[PDB]
Amino acid sequence: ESQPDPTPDELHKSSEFTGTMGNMKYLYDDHYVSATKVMSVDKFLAHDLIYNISDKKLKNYDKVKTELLNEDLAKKYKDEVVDVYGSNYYVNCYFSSKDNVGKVTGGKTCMYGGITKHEGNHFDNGNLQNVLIRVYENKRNTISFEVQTDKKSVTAQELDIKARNFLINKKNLYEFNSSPYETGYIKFIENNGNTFWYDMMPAPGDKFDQSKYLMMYNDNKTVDSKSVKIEVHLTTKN
Ligand SMILES: [Zn+2]
Repeated sequence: ESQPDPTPDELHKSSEFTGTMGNMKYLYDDHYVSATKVMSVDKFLAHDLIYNISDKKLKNYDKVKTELLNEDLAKKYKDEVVDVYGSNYYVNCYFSSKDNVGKVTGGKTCMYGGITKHEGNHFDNGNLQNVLIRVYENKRNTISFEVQTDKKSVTAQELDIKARNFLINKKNLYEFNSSPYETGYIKFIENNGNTFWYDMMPAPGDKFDQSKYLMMYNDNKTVDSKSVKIEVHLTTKN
């Protein structure tokens, strides 16, 4: 059911990552795909969905492929009108898409999960929900800040992205060469008592695989924005 807290020895240490921390920072520093009321237009593999989504800013892509945990999830959202929000990558992003006139199999950008039904998923009076993030540095709550979302059921991915974007800016969570923190995990606590956490640091070694890291979001896990509680736990060292 609930996921047990990290054992001391299982959390990734920034000390053991000899690659460039900027590759991790890239995924969260004002970086995300956002789309409203779209419907998939194609598939590549059985568990993914392809959408016609182009970025106004920079014009880096016109097609987005999102991979889900399995075929049932893909099937569930295939013909649904959804909203999209997630962290995209280009390295090792593959797909032969159903490209309209202007393009030919436009394999532009990739991501995982990040899908929520549009209909009935928004607050009345067009209000935004504020979600509080409490951050602990070396076991002490140093700061707390709020992120906002207009979705009632929001992906954990969306809140994680917003939380890290703020921390990168205010706490230098990730820098180009390294990070001022040794370990770090973001923990979600749901209203029914269920808990889960994501390790915020890259796996040991000299290489960082963006697609491998973001794959954790393929479960398309959603939480109730009005009741979730989020805690960021960081230890200093680096
Ligand atoms: Zn919507």
